Amino acid sequence: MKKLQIAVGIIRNENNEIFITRRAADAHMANKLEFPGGKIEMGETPEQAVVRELQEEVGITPQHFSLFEKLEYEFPDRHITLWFWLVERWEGEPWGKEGQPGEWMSLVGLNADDFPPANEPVIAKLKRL
Ligand SMILES: Nc1nc2c([nH]c(=O)n2[C@H]2C[C@H](O)[C@@H](COP(=O)(O)O)O2)c(=O)[nH]1
Ligand SMILES: OC[C@H]1O[C@@](CO)(O[C@H]2O[C@H](CO)[C@@H](O)[C@H](O)[C@H]2O)[C@@H](O)[C@@H]1O
Ligand SMILES: [Mn+2]
Ligand code: NA
Repeated sequence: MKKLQIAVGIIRNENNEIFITRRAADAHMANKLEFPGGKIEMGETPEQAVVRELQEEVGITPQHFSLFEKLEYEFPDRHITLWFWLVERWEGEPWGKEGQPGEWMSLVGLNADDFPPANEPVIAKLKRL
């Protein structure tokens, strides 16, 4: 079974809102809300991966970020390890740089059902902040 290491950024502004994108209709976890992120490539670290992925997907460079959660999830056809980085400082303004929907969402209003099931404990822990 496919095994993947995924790095994602929880992009939180000063108003307790998170920058959330929506996955394509033909992707794994299609139409789900998501933290921007992607696969950690050979020869790059989890910290380098979250920087690169956020630069590619939403056009910001995260800085002074921290590991919020690391967890593993077994999907029906793949196993992934998710590295959830809390990003509270960055250069740039996040946008749909890859043409994907993106918008700021209040932390209190997040609905874990809208995200891949792997995100359930992370969304709960975020609302604990
Ligand atoms: N980018 C991103 N991927 C996620 C999240 N939660 C989650 O289970 N995934 C899974 C979906 C995909 O199988 C994989 C991400 O790979 P791509 O972003 O390259 O599609 O990780 C998330 O919050 N953000
Ligand atoms: O692993 C993140 C963790 O490390 C600290 C230092 O203790 O931050 C360092 O690592 C981050 C990821 O590369 C950098 O963004 C940061 O600048 C660097 O100091 C903690 O702040 C953080 O919890
Ligand atoms: Mn991605
Ligand atoms: Na990507």
